[PDB]
This record gives sequence, C-alpha cells and structure tokens, in this order.
Amino acid sequence: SNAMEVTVPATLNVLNGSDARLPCTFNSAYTVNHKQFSLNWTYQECNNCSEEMFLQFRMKIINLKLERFQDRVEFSGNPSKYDVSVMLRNVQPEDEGIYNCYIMNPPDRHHGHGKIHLQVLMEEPPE
Repeated sequence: SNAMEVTVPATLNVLNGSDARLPCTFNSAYTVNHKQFSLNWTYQECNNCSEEMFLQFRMKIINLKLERFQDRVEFSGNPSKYDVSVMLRNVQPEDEGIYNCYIMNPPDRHHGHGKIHLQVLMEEPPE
C-alpha cells in the first residue's frame, strides 16, 4: 500500500474559547530524521475554498503565522515520537473548518494524509 497509517479524529468538536489539540500520529518503520522529515498542515474554510498552509516542518517547525489564527497556533507534538499534533489556543467560531496534515518520513515510501473536521460548539448550550 502507498498510504502511511495516520490517526486523526475525522470530526473534532471543541467548545468556543477552549484550547483545542488537533491530534495526529503516524506509523513508520523508520526513525524520524529531522534532516529529511516533512510535514505540512493546512486549513480550508470550505470545500470550495483554498487550502492555506499554517505550519510546516523543514529541518525544524516553521509556524507560518496564518493571520486568521493570530498567534494562537502552536506545535503540540514531537516528530521523533511519531506525533505531529497541533494546538489552537482560545478557539473562536471562525476556526471551524477542514484541517489537513500531510506527512513524509524518508526513506519510507508511504505518504501520509490526515483530515480533521473541526467544529466549534457553544460555551454554554441550553441545558
């Protein structure tokens, strides 16, 4: 198979104003070589909207500071532990959307792609 095993929640429901960890882990037979490992996290508002990069790994983590997230994105994983999760602090309704994580771990031939649909819930729903 060409697809790397990548584990993410297909739907992730978080409370408005909370800190949301977007979990993403992967499997590979090979040690993660920081000189070759690559990661690309993107965000898409809608299916017919562009896909905007917000974090990459090229030798080290690069936070692109995508303006719609202010300074609320942080890396929340450790590539050497096969974990490429991200954290979105202080979630706002506009953070709802599709988050994609693309992974390559040379010399593994398998290519990774996880997709999370993030939904933002009321902080105080009727109860």
